[PDB]
Amino acid sequence: MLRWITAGESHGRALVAVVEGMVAGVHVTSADIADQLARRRLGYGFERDAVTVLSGIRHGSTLGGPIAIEIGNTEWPKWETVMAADPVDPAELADVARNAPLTRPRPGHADYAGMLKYGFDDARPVLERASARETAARVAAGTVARAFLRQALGVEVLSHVISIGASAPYEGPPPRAEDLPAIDASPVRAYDKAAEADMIAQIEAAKKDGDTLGGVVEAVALGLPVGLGSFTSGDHRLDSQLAAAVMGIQAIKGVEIGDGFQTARRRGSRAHDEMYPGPDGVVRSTNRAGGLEGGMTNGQPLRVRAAMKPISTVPRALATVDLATGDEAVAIHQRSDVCAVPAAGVVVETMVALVLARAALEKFGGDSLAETQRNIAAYQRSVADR
Amino acid sequence: MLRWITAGESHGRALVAVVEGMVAGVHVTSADIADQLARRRLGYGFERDAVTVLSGIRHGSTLGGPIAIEIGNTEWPKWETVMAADPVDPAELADVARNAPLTRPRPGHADYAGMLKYGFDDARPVLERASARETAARVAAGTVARAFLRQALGVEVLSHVISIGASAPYEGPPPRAEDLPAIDASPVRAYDKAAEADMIAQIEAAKKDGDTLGGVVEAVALGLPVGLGSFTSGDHRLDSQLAAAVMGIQAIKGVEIGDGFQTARRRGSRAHDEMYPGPDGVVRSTNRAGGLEGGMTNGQPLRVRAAMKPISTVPRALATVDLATGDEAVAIHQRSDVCAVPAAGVVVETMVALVLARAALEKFGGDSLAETQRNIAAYQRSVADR
Amino acid sequence: MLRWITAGESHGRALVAVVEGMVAGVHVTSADIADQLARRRLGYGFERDAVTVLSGIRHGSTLGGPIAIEIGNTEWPKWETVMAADPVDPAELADVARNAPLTRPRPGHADYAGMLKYGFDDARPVLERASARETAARVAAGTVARAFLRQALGVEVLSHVISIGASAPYEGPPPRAEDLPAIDASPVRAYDKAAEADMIAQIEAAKKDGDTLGGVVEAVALGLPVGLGSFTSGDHRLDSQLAAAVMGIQAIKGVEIGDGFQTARRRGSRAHDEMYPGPDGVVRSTNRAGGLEGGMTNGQPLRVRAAMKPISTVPRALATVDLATGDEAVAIHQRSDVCAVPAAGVVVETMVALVLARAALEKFGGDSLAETQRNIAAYQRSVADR
Amino acid sequence: MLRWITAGESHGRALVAVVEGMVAGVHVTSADIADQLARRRLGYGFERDAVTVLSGIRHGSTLGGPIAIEIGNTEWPKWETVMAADPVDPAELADVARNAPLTRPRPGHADYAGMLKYGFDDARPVLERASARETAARVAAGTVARAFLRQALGVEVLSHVISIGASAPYEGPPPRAEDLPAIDASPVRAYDKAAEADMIAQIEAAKKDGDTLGGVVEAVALGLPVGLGSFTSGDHRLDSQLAAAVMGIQAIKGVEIGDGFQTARRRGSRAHDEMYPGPDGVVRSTNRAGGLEGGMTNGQPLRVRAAMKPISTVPRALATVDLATGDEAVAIHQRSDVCAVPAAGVVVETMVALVLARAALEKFGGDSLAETQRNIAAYQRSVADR
Repeated sequence: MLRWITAGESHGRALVAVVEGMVAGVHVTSADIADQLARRRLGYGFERDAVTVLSGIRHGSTLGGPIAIEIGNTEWPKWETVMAADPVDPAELADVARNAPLTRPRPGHADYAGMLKYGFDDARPVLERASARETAARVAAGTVARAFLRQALGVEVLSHVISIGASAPYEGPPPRAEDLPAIDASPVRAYDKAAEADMIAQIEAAKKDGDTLGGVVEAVALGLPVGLGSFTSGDHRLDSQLAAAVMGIQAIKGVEIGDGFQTARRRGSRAHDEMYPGPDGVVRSTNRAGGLEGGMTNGQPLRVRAAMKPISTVPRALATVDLATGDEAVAIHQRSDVCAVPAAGVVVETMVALVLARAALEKFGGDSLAETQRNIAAYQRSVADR
Repeated sequence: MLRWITAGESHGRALVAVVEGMVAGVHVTSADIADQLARRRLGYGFERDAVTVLSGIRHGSTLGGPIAIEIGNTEWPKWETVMAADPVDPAELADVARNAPLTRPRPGHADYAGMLKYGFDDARPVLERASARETAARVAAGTVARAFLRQALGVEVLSHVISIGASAPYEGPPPRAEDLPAIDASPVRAYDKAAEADMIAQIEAAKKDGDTLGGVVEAVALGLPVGLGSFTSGDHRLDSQLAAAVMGIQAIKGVEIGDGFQTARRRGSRAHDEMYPGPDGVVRSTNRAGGLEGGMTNGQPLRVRAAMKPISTVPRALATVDLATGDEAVAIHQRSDVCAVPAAGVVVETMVALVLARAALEKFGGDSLAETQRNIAAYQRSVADR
Repeated sequence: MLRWITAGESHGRALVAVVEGMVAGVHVTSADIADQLARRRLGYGFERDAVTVLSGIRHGSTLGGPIAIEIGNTEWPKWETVMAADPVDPAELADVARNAPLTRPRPGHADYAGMLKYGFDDARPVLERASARETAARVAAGTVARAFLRQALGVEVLSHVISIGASAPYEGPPPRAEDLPAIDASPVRAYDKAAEADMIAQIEAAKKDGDTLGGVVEAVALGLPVGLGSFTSGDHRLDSQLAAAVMGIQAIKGVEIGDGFQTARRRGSRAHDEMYPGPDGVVRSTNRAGGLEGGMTNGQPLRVRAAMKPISTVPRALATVDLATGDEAVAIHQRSDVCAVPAAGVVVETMVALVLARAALEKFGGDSLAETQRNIAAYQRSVADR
Repeated sequence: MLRWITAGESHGRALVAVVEGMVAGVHVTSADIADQLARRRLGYGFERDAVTVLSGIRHGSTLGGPIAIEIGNTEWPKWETVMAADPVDPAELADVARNAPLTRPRPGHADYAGMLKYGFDDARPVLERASARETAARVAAGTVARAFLRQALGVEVLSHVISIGASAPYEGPPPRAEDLPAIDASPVRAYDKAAEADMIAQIEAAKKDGDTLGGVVEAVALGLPVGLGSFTSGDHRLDSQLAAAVMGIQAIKGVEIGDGFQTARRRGSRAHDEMYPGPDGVVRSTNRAGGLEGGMTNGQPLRVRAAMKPISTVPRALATVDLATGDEAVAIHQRSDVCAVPAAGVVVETMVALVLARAALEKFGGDSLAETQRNIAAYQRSVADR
């Protein structure tokens, strides 16, 4: 089964992504990976294309075994001692200001709970793993999943920001032809020009106020066959899977499929997507469901929305405790950006792509892309021939 | 590791819940299970206490091995032939009206996608597993998780409905002392009298309109130690875990932790929960986070909200296709209730309890409750003694 | 992915087998299950055909969801109080001789380690789960795996005893046409008449000596396609998988694939199975490998051998400690049979079938047998057309 | 839960080991890793200490998150084009002799089955992942497991060769004080001087004959507490786990716990290890069981033996098919060593250590070593105080 693992501290030597269980014969290259990593850097307002494929890909074609992708820490010389893997003379570390203890947990971050959980007196070991720099590894891994999805199913995963801060939410989703304008081209990775203006204005105002913003992104997966995921068990549902993968993203506090929480406010009479005959199979004219019924892809665009809390600690605003003393403190921020919502959309795409590729491989099996594609073709014929 | 599995068709012989990985020495009884199953039947507006513990519990005390709980199909004599496990003379089945083919998938249900996914020409095999009757098995399993949580951690999981249909959402959570009034006592399992009136009115109006309703429930887990879940990986986060478990519930289309989607609209300056010294450890005065930071329990009430779409197909309202012919059809409903949101709250409690018990057992280990409790005590001392 | 779980105490109410992840459309019936359970009762020298399919199978055809199979405790009225799931007045249990404490662990059994592991003062809770009665649930589950294997791949899994006690081991494997004579027909489930005589003589002599015996069984799976399992990871290897599944059997202390430990004594020049052209693909003339190279099925019969220690405690022979007092004791036996090796062969078949079905479903995917079969056909054509 | 993954092709850029689920606070260093990797190079008759810890360890202390260890391909400049991750002009590759197709599968290796499984026309992609170079990553990962085991439990894992080729097997196990003499000091990593001479003679003779050898190694884990693993399920048994982990090793065709296959030939009267009182708890005077009863550690040395087939293809001895043509061929070898059994012992130690560390973390839980150690102490007191 497709599995992905991420390793790396934000300031440690390197990040690693390992993707296990991908079929041989999928075309992906380190350029594709660096491309997605660049997309992750999008948003009002990287470091660099040396990422390195360590294993699993040969001549741009997956080998069938584990694919390990390293992403180098571009400022490793700064962190070489502070985040040294090996022991470092504790006397030559007591001189290092960079190694000063972090004992004031940031509200909203892993710091406090992580410190108590692991018995750390310093938040460094926690924030190092917990930081959203980890999502770069996620994205390196999702690239394999995207390539597979495109090549096996003609599936495209994209995202667009629906709101940032108190902006007025957008309604009506993009296809893949729009990803270019959405992707920066647009500062807030907005599909809609009016929501874009409203969100840009939200960012300017929070920047000016010295504040930080969250937002809602929607990922959209197009071209998916019916019957990915299953209704046979709670955890087999794609719903469940997508929500795990998406909510596990740093700062994500909410997920919905299609109209989500708003569906919960509708009447059954207008909550669902009715079906009608077409030349080609059943057609629908709404997609309130967001492409999922009974935990399965239902032939409509998959739409996953995530709510991102503000991730950047606002500079001198948040009372905390200095865990060393028990005394009041002010939370010191680690990040300086007002808003990471647009890049969160790209992380969401990544998570969705991973789950989707795993589900596709579950149903269609195969050890090589050609074999999976044959099985996909046979399944599509069986659904067409009915 | 704690794992739970559900088996059973809604009209098949029995449901089974198996809970694997629970410690020996947890007090739970078939009466406790039947109690939770009764709670699942709550809501404006069972069958019966014979459920049977098959394995894993002796003299009301878990044995340490797999706990299998059967829940008997109370109307099995009606379904004995239609849902017979063994072959039945196909001629003596062509006479059975009950076995008539189901070829008109209900919009919103597993039917259509499930039929194509599995190559079924009949929705019966799909709706049988897919139906929310399966959540009874969930709840039988969650009972073991609740007992463990109470006995190991003094943790209580409860729920309350925040909205049904277009009711005006409630704000401010219950403790366990309120579960009695919330639990029916209240028809809509509302904590708040004013939201209760508004939701009851929503149900009356939809009933009168021949329509169906969804709603938003919040589960609340109180008394949890800091450091359940982990920030070390996306899937290790309790966030992720809770969202999988909750969104995997039939009809759930949205999950949020604490203020969720509303957090995404706030400024960092007021999005998070600041920390202050207390006699007893750090204290907070908000819980916007819903008891989770960096994927970990943070010492505040856990608050998980789920959006439930309307699950009961509205009688003659929804166009579908008769998959046999390709012709238009009207979706025939399987369920008759206007609203299952309050019982969804109890299923949500169950899912949350399961995830929580699993996470607790991950951190605190142990093979017997006494051992887990010792490890919990040692951990609580280490957090107190700092 | 195919998963199986077993629940039940040897004297508790019922056993349950749950098989999750099997495709819809596999023909299996409760008669097939009872048949395999009968085969498990084979051997020099059941209770009864009421086993009950609880879920997952309709009209003898798997539904695609979890298949739960109950096996009723035939002497439940004896154990109704001693192995009651619910609390029983402790005063009306102090009268029950059957409930007397078991504090003298049997050497070779789970008792001692299990007692300390779980903090039990009584071995009852341990021996209840630990007992090989649990393998009946295994076998109920393996039946689904066998049916799938036969119907999807034309694969047959059988076993034969190679040695019991100090008998002289047999060499040269059966096909499925021999299972009838091997299966009892033969008292020691021997393929070879001379090994049979020698093993029967071993049993008579141990019976006469009041002793107990182990033995070596070989399971054989015929008709497997090339490429089940994978070399991509240690745990992906079929080797690894088979060894987990087989060694996890009660009393199994050794597994080998093909010539196993004897291979380790050969020279590379005669350790492996050379390949030659044939009309039909590569052919081999040895199968020292036992059908596995690089963790994959290699087109030769799969041959898995298991070493079973004596499982029946020899009546007054084994010193132990009375864990209550710390004083010497003699181990009291729970079982009375001299030898269970032939039935161990049938359990081995079951484990092998389960692993094989899981591996097949991994490679060939599918949600319904027809779909899996199509994918298998496409794969076999791709291997034929080269 | 402790998990380990290996990535890398034998001639690809690097290997990676990722260990997920290890507690914070375990002392391990890249020197410790390089040490174990050196031990893996032992045996009649590395490259180099630059391995690199990428993540998860800071100042020689595990961080609690995933630990990624890279092992660099020391001859990467030779393989930079042939095993390039990215596309390489196919015309500038048709000139590369090194890239010549490998179409003659080696009997005993993954080549043939892997080629058909994955639809490869070349064995390169198969032998690259399948090769035992992968066990270097295993060993890098096992080092974390060893450090944890030593620091948490005072457990030591060692190995010794019991036989190579037709040597006469040794009987009676080492403690950790002997690892130095066993480890090379001894050419065949023999504990016994007489078995050593006999195995050295076996190697000389096969070398002289231009042949290759397998052998039997025993790993021994000392100091383990009672109750690791569980009897509650087949896969929970340590037996099962150890057999998966050990048999999944390249070239391993057989595993046994303690006296294994020989136990199967004994009478119950002398098959097991009787228990007696001691000042200190129960004592035993045999260890036929190899430290496991009912799938649990039983307070005796853990003894796991593995049968290794000859892994080095014997130069011109083995008929194969040229899969391109269908014509006869001779298998061309990839490796030149006569025997890798002693290093297999070290890989076995590694696998055993991994399984053991995972099992310990299951029972004793904890997020930091101090916490796990507290839980271990509490458990040991509960077993002492009875």
